[PDB]
Amino acid sequence: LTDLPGVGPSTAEKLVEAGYIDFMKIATATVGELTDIEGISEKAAAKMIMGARDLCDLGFKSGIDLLKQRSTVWKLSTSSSELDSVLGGGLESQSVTEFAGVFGSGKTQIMHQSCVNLQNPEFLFYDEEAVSKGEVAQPKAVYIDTEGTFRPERIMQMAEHAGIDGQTVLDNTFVARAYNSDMQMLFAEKIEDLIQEGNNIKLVVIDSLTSTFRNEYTGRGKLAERQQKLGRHMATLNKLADLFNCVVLVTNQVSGHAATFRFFVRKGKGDKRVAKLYDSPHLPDAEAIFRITEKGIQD
Ligand SMILES: Nc1ncnc2c1ncn2[C@@H]1O[C@H](COP(=O)(O)OP(=O)(O)NP(=O)(O)O)[C@@H](O)[C@H]1O
Ligand SMILES: [K+]
Ligand SMILES: [K+]
Ligand SMILES: [K+]
Ligand SMILES: [Mg+2]
Ligand SMILES: [Mg+2]
Repeated sequence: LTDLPGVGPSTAEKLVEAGYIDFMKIATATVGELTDIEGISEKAAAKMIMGARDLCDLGFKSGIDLLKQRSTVWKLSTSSSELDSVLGGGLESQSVTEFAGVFGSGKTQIMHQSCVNLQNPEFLFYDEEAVSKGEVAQPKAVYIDTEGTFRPERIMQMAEHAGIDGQTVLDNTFVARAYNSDMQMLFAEKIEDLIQEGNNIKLVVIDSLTSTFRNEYTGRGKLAERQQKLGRHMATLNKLADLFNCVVLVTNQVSGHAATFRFFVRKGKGDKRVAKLYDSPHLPDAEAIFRITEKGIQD
């Protein structure tokens, strides 16, 4: 941090204690966040912010450079061929992908399957020129379970049928049981801590994304607070995905809020499942057929 203009050793101490360790967090911070540090004037606060942006080259970019920012995005396979296709490759890092679906459509399964697939290096697709091996080395997942449906047995089973060691998935997946929107939100904000603690968090799951909010703001009279709170939560999730280049997945029970990718899943005949991609920034709407068996998502 002393590389940053207007940052002495004393200021560095305060900054690291206030949670500002890397340059990006400072570069993307507001003078408010920093001034509230105490002992930090807005003069020095704005100076280090300007500095951090430069050290990270956060200015205008054109020509080929526009292609290079987009190449930092890696994708996670869903184990379903048709799904990965409709996804333009697989689940994207630096974005929030939502799987909305009717009761029992498989929302949770997809979340579990994803934590498992994260441990199979062959399932992470990326441009080895823009994303080094080290950046996706020892990947870990964070699972914020709002429903109480996280099943370690299901992780083991999905893993075994894939050849991956189940226990290895469990060792590299953090699970946080949230009982309300406050915990759900706080757990999300605390993911930054797991990273500064050395954990290469590359997958974040929120199952469910909307359960707590609906249950707490039922009275449609204070639906304003709800949208604001959830929106603040989505902002946190997106920033988290961008800065730490990881894939964020969320589920939503449906029979408005932000989400960069939106799927609606429904049950087909028996094993069959139909996921409809109905919103994304660069892809056409489309359907994907697959199934859920003892092996997880397949076909
Ligand atoms: N071990 C398994 N073997 C085969 N199928 C399984 C297994 N475990 C779960 N399933 C399938 O997964 C379905 C339920 O998946 P689930 O992910 O819980 O749907 P959901 O959308 O999350 N339901 P809900 O959260 O209540 O709205 C079951 O009813 C089973 O068909
Ligand atoms: K300095
Ligand atoms: K079923
Ligand atoms: K969108
Ligand atoms: Mg993004
Ligand atoms: Mg579920």
